[PDB]
Order: sequence, then structure tokens, then C-alpha cells
Amino acid sequence: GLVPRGSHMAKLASLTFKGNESVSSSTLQEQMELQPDSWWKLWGNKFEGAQFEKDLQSIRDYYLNNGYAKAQITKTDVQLNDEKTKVNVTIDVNEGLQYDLRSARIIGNLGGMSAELEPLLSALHLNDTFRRSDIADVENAIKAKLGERGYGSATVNSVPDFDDANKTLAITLVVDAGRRLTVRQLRFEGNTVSADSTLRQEMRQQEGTWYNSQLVELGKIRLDRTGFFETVENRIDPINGSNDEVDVVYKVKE
Repeated sequence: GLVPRGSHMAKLASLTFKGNESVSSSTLQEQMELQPDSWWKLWGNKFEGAQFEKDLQSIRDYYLNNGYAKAQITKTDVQLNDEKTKVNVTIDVNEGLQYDLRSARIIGNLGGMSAELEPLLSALHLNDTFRRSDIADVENAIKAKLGERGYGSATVNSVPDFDDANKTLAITLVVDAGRRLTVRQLRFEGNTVSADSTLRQEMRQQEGTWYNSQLVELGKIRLDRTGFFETVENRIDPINGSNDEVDVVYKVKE
């Protein structure tokens, strides 16, 4: 069967990094929400892995945003005390080399937008330190561009080619525009003040026709500008057993 279990707290006593020759322990620790002297929730001899994993990902993101494209978290060790108070964490990193971005290319299924996607690669800083977050920004710009023509589910995947001798890397962005999508319904979540049909009236994406990322964004803007909402967000909802139709959902927090 299933049985209830309750949690106790223990303080994160020490944070130790191993293998980080080029980036300081203090800088790595700064990427983490879990800091020494903060409390760690334990259940029996189990710890919450969710936040720790996000902290490990922030460490990875830092390396990848500062040129260390092959950086890996090699091992982690969460140890207790005998006393159920104080955990001590050890994180091993393999930093690898710091790379410059030498080139970037787009390939794949481009939904007829090859010429309009190419100029987006200009945002990148060639012959400069590789920065993952710059690539991620190009990926989102590619998706927004393809969204103009209905390809609201386009995927982009960055594929590296490493030159360790010269400490450069080449990026191939593998794009799959996917299918042109038709919007079936515009749906609103979180709205109590105004009826769904009232909000729908402020949207510029229309139901029953092609998704257009520009008109979808414009609705989110038209809601943001009123000031009536803490957050405005939108997403694409797949429809069971369709590959060609989707719903667009606007999530407001009042």
C-alpha cells in the first residue's frame, strides 16, 4: 500500500567543489539557490532532488554561457552527520576547455523561410567566447519567425562540432518547422473579471485559421498593456489525434 511520511529539516553545512580549475567555487556557489546555512528538507534518509537538480543545472548553464561547452557535473555526494542535522554536499566538475564560436549554420525543414531565417544568425558573436544563451536566443527567434507562417510547433536543436586544438566550436542549428497549424479555439485560463468571449474580443489571432505567432503575441501585448494582470502568458495546446489543429490558451493572473 501507500503510507504517509513526514519531513525533517537539516542545515546545509558545507558546499565543496572538485575539479573546478578555471571557475571559482564562490562563483559556482552563486549560481545555486541552495546555500550553506539554508535548510534542506529530508524524508527519512531521502532528500529533495528537485531543487538540487535545478541548482546543478544552473551550474551547467553558467559553464555553457561562459565558453565551457563540454563542462559536465561528474559526480555529487550528499552526506549527513550521524546526527540528523547538517548535510555536506560535494560536487565534482569536469570543466573542459573554454571555446570560441567560429561559425553557425541553419539546416533542415525551413518552411520556405530559408532566406528570412539566415539573418537571425547575425546576433551571434563569432570568434568570441561561446555563449549557450546566445544560441538559445537564436533558437527562439527562429521559432518566432517560422510562427509567422503557421509553424507554431517548430523545433530547433543545436548540434556542436568541436575543435579542441584551436578551442573553437561550430554550431549547426537543426530546424524542423513541422506542420502548419490551424487554431481551433482561443481559450482563457485564470480570468474571473472578464468573460472568455470578452477577452477573446481583444485577441488578434482568429479561430479557425492559421496560427500566426505575431498575432498571438499581439494579443498578449494588448492584455499586458492594460495593467489589469500580474502575468499574461500564452501556449499551444495539442488536440488529441490531430497533427494540424491546435488550441491557443492565454493564462492570465489577475
